[PDB]
Amino acid sequence: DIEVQDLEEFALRPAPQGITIKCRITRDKGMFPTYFLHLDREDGKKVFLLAGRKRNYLISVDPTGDSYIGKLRSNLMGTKFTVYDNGVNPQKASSSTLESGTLRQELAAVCYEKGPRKMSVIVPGMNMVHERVCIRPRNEHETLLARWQNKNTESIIELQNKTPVWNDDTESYVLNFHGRVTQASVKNFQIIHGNDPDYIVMQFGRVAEDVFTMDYNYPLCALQAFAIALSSFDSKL
Ligand SMILES: O=C(CO)COP(=O)(O)OC1[C@H](O)[C@H](O)[C@@H](OP(=O)(O)O)[C@H](OP(=O)(O)O)[C@H]1O
Repeated sequence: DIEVQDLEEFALRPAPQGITIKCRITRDKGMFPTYFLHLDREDGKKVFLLAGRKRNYLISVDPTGDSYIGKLRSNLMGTKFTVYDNGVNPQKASSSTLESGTLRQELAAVCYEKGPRKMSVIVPGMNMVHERVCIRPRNEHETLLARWQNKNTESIIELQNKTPVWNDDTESYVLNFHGRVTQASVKNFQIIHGNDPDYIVMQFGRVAEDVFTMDYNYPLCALQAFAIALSSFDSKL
């Protein structure tokens, strides 16, 4: 019965050891769609966790604008995404902030590149106590996408979508969601680490017109996973 008291603290809290946090994203109720993330208690009740809405998507723990704990930035193309916390943008930072207290953190970055298409998820590395090693870029070469491209693999973690395999009976590339043949698309995917395709860090799939299921494990927290999933709504595909 994973505890959820402080919504902001929960949002930023990495998934525990051998525990999978299972959630459900529900879409809505010009003006942009509002996605709601709820914890799927295994006893039957839902616990609100986060609300995300395009305006860049602002992710907040307050459903009832511009107050947020997370922010999702996309490129013009919809192929490069970066998730920030609610800290100070280094470009607008004052001398006092820059070298005395601190700037905005980068919680995640996503890149949607014959075979099945690739999806790259870059997150902050974890320390020896298994807690995110805060990445607060003071410039362009310190971001998650820049480190990823420059191969500064030290404090980061390179994840990717699990490769779906062609199924002869379905005549479609498929993924296996808990044993069930699932049609691979930008709406149904799993995030793993190349070196270990058996460990599902994140599993996202649609279960209705406006309903999807999202499960996540270590090192991810609800804010990263939720933001990764929103990037799939906003992507080129
Ligand atoms: O520094 C402040 C933190 O206290 C706010 O950051 P700052 O980036 O300087 O000021 C903002 C810029 O116009 C930025 O381009 C926006 O999105 P982008 O970050 O995706 O490029 C950001 O949107 P918002 O983060 O509120 O959704 C704005 O607030």
